[PDB]
Amino acid sequence: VDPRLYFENRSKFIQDQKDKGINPYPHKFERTISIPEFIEKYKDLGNGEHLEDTILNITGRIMRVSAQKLRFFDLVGDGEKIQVLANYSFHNHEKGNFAECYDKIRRGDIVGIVGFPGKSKKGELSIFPKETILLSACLHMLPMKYGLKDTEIRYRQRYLDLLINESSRHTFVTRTKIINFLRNFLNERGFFEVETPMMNLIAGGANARPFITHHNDLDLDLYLRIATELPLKMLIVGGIDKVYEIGKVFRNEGIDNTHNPEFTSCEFYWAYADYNDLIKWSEDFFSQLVYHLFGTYKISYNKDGPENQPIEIDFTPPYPKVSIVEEIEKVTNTILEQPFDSNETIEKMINIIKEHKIELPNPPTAAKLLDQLASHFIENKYNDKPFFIVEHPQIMSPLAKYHRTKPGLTERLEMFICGKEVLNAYTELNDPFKQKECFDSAFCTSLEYGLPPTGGLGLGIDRITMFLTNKNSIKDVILFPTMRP
Amino acid sequence: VDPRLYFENRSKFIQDQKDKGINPYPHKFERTISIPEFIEKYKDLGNGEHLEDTILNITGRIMRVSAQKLRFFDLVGDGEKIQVLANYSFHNHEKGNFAECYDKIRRGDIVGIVGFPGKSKKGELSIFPKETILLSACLHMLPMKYGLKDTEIRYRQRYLDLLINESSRHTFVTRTKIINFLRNFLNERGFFEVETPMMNLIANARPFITHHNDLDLDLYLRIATELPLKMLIVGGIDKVYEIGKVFRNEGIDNTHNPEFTSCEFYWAYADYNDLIKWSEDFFSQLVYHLFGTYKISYNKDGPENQPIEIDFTPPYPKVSIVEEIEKVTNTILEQPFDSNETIEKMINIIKEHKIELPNPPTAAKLLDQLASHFIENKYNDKPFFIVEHPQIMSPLAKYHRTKPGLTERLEMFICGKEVLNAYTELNDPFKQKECFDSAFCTSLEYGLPPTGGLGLGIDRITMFLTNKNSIKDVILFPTMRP
Ligand SMILES: COc1cc(N2CCC(N3CCN(C)CC3)CC2)ccc1Nc1ncnc(Nc2ccccc2S(=O)(=O)C(C)C)n1
Ligand SMILES: COc1cc(N2CCC(N3CCN(C)CC3)CC2)ccc1Nc1ncnc(Nc2ccccc2S(=O)(=O)C(C)C)n1
Repeated sequence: VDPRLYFENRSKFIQDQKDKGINPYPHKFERTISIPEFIEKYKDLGNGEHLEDTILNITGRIMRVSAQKLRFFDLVGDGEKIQVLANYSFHNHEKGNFAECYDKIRRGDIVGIVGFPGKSKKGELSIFPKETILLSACLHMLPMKYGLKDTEIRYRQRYLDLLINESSRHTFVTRTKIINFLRNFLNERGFFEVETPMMNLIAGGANARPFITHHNDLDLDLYLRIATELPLKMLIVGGIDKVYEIGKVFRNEGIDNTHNPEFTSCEFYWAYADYNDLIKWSEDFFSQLVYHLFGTYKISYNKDGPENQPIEIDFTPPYPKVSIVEEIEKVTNTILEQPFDSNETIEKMINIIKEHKIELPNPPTAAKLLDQLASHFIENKYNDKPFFIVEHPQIMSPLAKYHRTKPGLTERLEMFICGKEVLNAYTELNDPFKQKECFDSAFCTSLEYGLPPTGGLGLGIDRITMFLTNKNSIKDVILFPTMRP
Repeated sequence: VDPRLYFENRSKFIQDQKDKGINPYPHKFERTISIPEFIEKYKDLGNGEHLEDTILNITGRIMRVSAQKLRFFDLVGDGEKIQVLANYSFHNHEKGNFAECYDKIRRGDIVGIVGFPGKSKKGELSIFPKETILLSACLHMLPMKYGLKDTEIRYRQRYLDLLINESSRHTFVTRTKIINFLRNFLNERGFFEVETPMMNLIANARPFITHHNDLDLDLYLRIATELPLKMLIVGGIDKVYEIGKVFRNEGIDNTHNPEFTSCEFYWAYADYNDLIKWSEDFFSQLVYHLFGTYKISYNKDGPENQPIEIDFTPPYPKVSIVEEIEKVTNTILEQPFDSNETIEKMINIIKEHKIELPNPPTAAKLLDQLASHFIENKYNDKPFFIVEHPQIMSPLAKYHRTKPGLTERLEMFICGKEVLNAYTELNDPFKQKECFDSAFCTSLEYGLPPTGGLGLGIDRITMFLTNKNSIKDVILFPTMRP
C-alpha cells in the first residue's frame, strides 16, 4: 500500500483499539531477560529442544513477519536478533484469542513476550510465546536497508539508521569506546578532568568567525569557545599540574567532510613536560588505542572511498618526524632566510606557489604561505603510517614556546593521518614578557603569577573516530549532524 | 607598599636576570619525584635523619618565606606541602653564591630543586637543596586568605583560590569524583554514553540564540538533552545517557546558572518505581563512596550557622504532591486542577496563608507554589521524593495507571532544592498534545517503548556534598560581567 495510506490505517487502528477499551501503550512490562543474554544463555540448546518449564519475559522490536496456526517473527533488541515462533499448541487461550492477537502485529511494533526458550526443528534459536502483548505500535512503514543506503535520511532520521543497518550501531559503539579509552588513558597517568565555560567574552582567535549569542541576565553578547586552551592553562597556574577536558568547541565556518562547526575536542596540559614528552605520549596513545580496538597495530582505511582500493595504516611506533621549514626547503630546492615575514622570503614563497604546481594562492600573509606549502609538499608524504610535522616557525604559533636551539622556530608538533590534521601540541610559552599579544586579559594576568614549564596537546576526536571506523565524512561519526531543513 | 611597585620591581628583576645571562624561564626541568610521592616515600624516617646519598629533582611553588645561613620555604605541589631547608653547608657554590640565590626568591615563585630527602631537627619532612633554580616567577603579590573571603576574587581568578585555599581544591576534586562515580555507575549497568548536538532548530525557558554562518540559520542552544536521547531509544539504544552542559537564558542566582551541567539517562522498559530504586541506590552509594558513611553535615544557613545532618540511608520518604498539599491545607482539590473551582480553592489557600500570589496564577503555577510552601521543606534531614505530579505540570510524563489527572513523576529534594527529575515517558504520540520538536514527534510514531527517563543536577549535587551554598562555588570559572 501507499506509505501515506499505511500510516492512516495504523492511526485509525490505535484509536479504534482505544474505542474498544484497550490501552495500546501499556505502562510497564516486567522483563526478565534481554535478547543478548537470551542468546548467550540458550545458544547451545539441542536442534529442536524445548525448555517448556522455564518461562521468560522478553522484549524487542519485530522486524519480520512470516506465515494458519503457526506464525514466525524476528525479534531485535540491543543490536541482536532471535526468532519468535507463535504456535497454537503453546498459546494460552485463557488470556485472549490467538488469531486476533497475532493478526494485528506488523513490522516495527515493540512487544513483550511471555514464553519459553527453544530451538526450531530446523535449528533456529527461538522464543516460543504463550502470550504476546503489544507495548508500542509502529505507525509508519519501515524501509529496507536498500531504502536507507545512499540517501541523506541516515542523518535526518538516525534512529532508523541504528535500527536497520547493523554497521551504524558499531560505528557509534566504537566512538564511545574511543572516548572511554582516552579518558581512562589520561586518568591512569594522573590527569584530572575539569569543566571550563563554553561561552566567553573574547571572540575567536585568528582562525574562524565565532558563534555569537546574547546573555539575557547580563545583557551581554558572548562567544562560544573555539578551544579550552586558555582556561586550562590558568588551572595549571592554580596548581592542577595534570588537567584535561573533553567537550565541544565551535568554529562558525563552512561545513565539509573533515570540518564541522561543532566538534568534539580533548585538550590536556601537563606541567613540567616538554616537546619530547608530548611526542612519546602521542605515539603511546595511538598505538595502544589501535591495539585496544583491533588487537593489532595495522588497520585498513578506504581513503578514497569504498569504491576504491583501501590503504593499510600501520600505527607501530615510532612515527616519522618531519621539520616543516627544512623539509619544504629540501623538496623545493630553495632556502628561505631570516624572518619569514620579510618581503624577500614572502616573494620567494609566492614565487614557489606559482612557479611550482599552480596550486591556489591565498591572502598572502607569511604564515598562510608556509601553511599551504606544507599542505602541498609534506602532508601527503606518509599515508601508510602516522607522522609528525614539527618545529613550526613562531610566526605560525604565537602561544608556543621558542625553540631551544633553532631561532625563529617553536617546539610544536602536529600528527597527520592520511593528510588530515589529528593532533596539535607544543610546549607552552610561559614568559609573559615574550608573549607579544599581552604587551585574553585574564589569561595574560595569570601568566604574570607564574606558569610552570608546560606541555599542551589537542586531539580531534571526530577525525580519529573517522579513521578508526573507516569513514570518509565526519557526518558519519556524529549521531545528529546539523542539516539544512 | 603599592602593588604596582611590587610588579614593576620583579618585572625589572626578571630583565635584570636576563641581562646577567640567566634565563628565569627555562624550557625543561627533569623532575625525579612529585611532592605527593615525596611525602609518601619519606614520611616515617627519624627526626633529623638525612638520606644524603639519594639526590632528587623536585619542583613546586614557594608559598611562604622565612629568614642567617639557614633559610626555610614551603614547597606546595598537587595540593600537598613540604618544607625546603636551604643550608649553607650543602649549597653548591660552583653554581653561585648561597646568599643571592635564595634572597631573590619570593612567595609564589616556581622553582626546581636538586637535593636530598630528610626530616628537620624538629621532625618536619624537608627537601635539602644543593641547588635551586627559578622556573617561573610570580610577578604579583599573592593575596591572603582573608583577601579572598568577602571579595569576589575567587571567581575572577580561581587559580589564586586553588593555590591559597586548601578547601577549594578539595571542592573541585570532589566534583570530578562525583561525575566519575556517576559515569561508572551507569556504565556498570550497561548504559551507553553518547553525544548530542548543542544547537538545534526547535528550542520552559528562554533560549540562547546564535547564528549558524554556513546554514544562514538562527539556532538555539539546547535547554536539555531530553528529545534526542529519546530518539536514540527508538533507534534501539535501550540504555542511553549523556553528561554535558545545557543552557537556559534566564536569571542567575545561588542555585540557578544559565549554563549548568546535567546528566540525563533513558532506560527502556523501566518505570517510575525503577527510577526511585535507581535514585536511592545511586545517592546512598555515592555518599558512602565519598565519605565512608551515609550521613553528611551541611550548612544550609551558611558556615556562620550550625550545620544540619543529612542522612542518605535508603529508603527515602515519598510524598504525593496533591494528596499531601490537601492534607496540610484541609482542602480537597477536584478532578481538573485548571477548573475554575479548583483554581478558586488554591487561590483561597494562597491568600489565607498570606502567600505571594503567582502572577499570572495558572493552575500549574499555583500548585508549584503551594508545594514550595507546604511540601518542599517538610522532610529536610534526609532526601525525599515528591511524586505523582498532575499531568498539567508534566506534559512529557506518562499518565498515572490508576490515579486520573496525575503522572508517574518523581522529584528528589535535598534541603529544599530539587536535585533529580524523573518519570515514565509518555510514548503515545496521539496523547502528546505538543505534537499538533518536529523530528521528535515523527520518531514517536515509529514506536517508543515504555521508557523511564531521569535528569540529575550535577552542580547542585556537588553543592550539597562539598558543603557549599552557592552554585558559583562548585563551578571553576563562573561567567561574570568584566
Ligand atoms: C567549520 O569547521 C572547522 C573550521 C576550522 N577552520 C580552520 C580555518 C578555516 N579552514 C580553511 C581551510 N578549509 C577549506 C576551510 C576551513 C576555517 C575555520 C577549523 C576546525 C573546524 N572544525 C573541525 N571539525 C572537526 N575536526 C577538526 N579538526 C581539525 C581541523 C583543522 C586542524 C586541526 C584539527 S584537529 O587536529 O583535529 C584538532 C586538534 C582541532 N576541526
Ligand atoms: C538560569 O538558570 C536556570 C533557569 C531555570 N529556569 C526554570 C526555572 C525558572 N525560575 C523561575 C523562578 N526562580 C526563582 C528563578 C528561575 C527560570 C528558568 C532552570 C534551571 C537553571 N539552571 C540550573 N542550574 C543549576 N542547577 C539547576 N537545577 C535545577 C533547577 C530547577 C529545577 C530542577 C533542577 S535539577 O533537578 O537540579 C536538574 C535535574 C534540572 N538548574
